[PDB]
Amino acid sequence: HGYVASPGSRAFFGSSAGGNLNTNVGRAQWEPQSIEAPKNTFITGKLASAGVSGFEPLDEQTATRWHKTNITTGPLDITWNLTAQHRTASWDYYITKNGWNPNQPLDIKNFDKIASIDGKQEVPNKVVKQTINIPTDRKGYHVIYAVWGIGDTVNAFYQAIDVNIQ
Repeated sequence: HGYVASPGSRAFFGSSAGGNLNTNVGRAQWEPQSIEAPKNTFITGKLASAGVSGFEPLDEQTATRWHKTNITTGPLDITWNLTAQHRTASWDYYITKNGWNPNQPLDIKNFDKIASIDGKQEVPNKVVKQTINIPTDRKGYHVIYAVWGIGDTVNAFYQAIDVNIQ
């Protein structure tokens, strides 16, 4: 189980692990690590919560709802913190396209896939640091969607991350 700690995920920032900076993240205030759903779950309006009961406040979406970490384009170091280390199948990353609507529910069709990293069925450390390429066209408020695919369960952990791209 785990979450993206850098840039802080939406769930992370709503929890004590992230300083309780985001408000009303439902269950993520107490269990940011538990956004667990089957692989290949990309339900419109349910990306941030992965459809998990009690995490629905994460699916709220306005231009001002969430804290947005400032980043640049180009290589971005992105760090997970794992509360339970599992053998890992994969790490996948997506980012919204310029012009996505920050006042409407999230839809994966409005994202591009930007990285896929093989986990090789290895057991990761509790801190996992990876580098992904933020496309150079991106500017403004965006959502990165990070997906940790577990090697020994049919599930993945899903992490929406709000950023402001300079």
